[PDB]
Amino acid sequence: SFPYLGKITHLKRLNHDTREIQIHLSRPFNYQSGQFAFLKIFQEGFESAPHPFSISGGHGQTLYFTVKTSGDHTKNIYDNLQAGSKVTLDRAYGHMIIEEGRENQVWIAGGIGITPFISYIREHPILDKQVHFYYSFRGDENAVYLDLLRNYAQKNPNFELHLIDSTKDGYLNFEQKEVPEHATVYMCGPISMMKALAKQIKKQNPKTELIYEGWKF
Ligand SMILES: Cc1cc2nc3c(=O)[nH]c(=O)nc-3n(C[C@H](O)[C@H](O)[C@H](O)COP(=O)(O)OP(=O)(O)OC[C@H]3O[C@@H](n4cnc5c(N)ncnc54)[C@H](O)[C@@H]3O)c2cc1C
Ligand SMILES: [Br-]
Ligand SMILES: [Br-]
Ligand SMILES: [Br-]
Ligand SMILES: [Br-]
Ligand SMILES: [Br-]
Ligand SMILES: [Br-]
Ligand SMILES: [Br-]
Ligand SMILES: [Br-]
Repeated sequence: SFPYLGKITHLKRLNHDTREIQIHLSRPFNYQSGQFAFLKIFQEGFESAPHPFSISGGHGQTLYFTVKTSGDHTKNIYDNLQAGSKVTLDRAYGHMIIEEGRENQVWIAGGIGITPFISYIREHPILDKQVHFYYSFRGDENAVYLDLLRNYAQKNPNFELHLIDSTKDGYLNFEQKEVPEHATVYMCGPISMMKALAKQIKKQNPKTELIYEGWKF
């Protein structure tokens, strides 16, 4: 096969350091919520090296990515990326597949780790599972998609949101927190957070299925 050629149709700054990219693809793309792709940007003043970003929405020929400023290239995306610029993508990657889990699920996002969960929400307007969603962010200035999450909970009573400001309450802690074996736990966020929560959940709940995707923030 060959790369997907895409054109950026929209850009939205969600907060002080996070920007959503909407792309239109040359042909239909296939992925499952929880997966990521390597994006190459073709714009003057940008490096064309590929960077992995979780897919945050879309179906058919539309794809969304949500990028948080974490260094030179992602700061350049926040300040200077333009609509109309073209990108290339290879295929979807990743083994975290949210749809494959049990009908009861616990989702845990740390900061920009919310992005695969946003794709699931966007692709399932009527939620088919019972979900407890723990979204932890460093202060109110670093939260994204709060209105979207509120709208989803209003439309789907089976979606239970738990917003955590880690600057007020400290990092999310699941020590001795019981998670039943009929639920699947999905997590995405900083690798430091994923490894601490995974040790806590595995020890208290050895029988509970736990799947996560982490990256060095
Ligand atoms: C599976 C996966 C999914 C991700 N999803 C998202 C997402 O939805 N939103 C988001 O904002 N960020 C996401 N990231 C992180 C993102 O790829 C990095 O923040 C970004 O590439 C850093 O580029 P930079 O030039 O700004 O920073 P740099 O100056 O390159 O910062 C260095 C750090 O950035 C990361 N990084 C740099 N280059 C790469 C690379 N080629 N491959 C992997 N990591 C790299 C590493 O953590 C590294 O320690 C994801 C990363 C992975 C691995
Ligand atoms: Br899916
Ligand atoms: Br779409
Ligand atoms: Br290419
Ligand atoms: Br893969
Ligand atoms: Br955050
Ligand atoms: Br929103
Ligand atoms: Br946290
Ligand atoms: Br980290």
